[PDB]
Amino acid sequence: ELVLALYDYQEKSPREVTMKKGDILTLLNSTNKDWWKVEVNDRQGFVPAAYVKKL
Repeated sequence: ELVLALYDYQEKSPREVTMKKGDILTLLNSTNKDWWKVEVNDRQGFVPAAYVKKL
């Protein structure tokens, strides 16, 4: 599934990844209500669930 980045988000821990507003990310794991695992091109990691929108 794809999600839209609603905001920029800079990674703040080893398990996180960076995204820019408008990026289309592949959703890898949405089992946590607060942190979703996503693929942003060649990278995978967690971003805040609130900051993305399922398409």
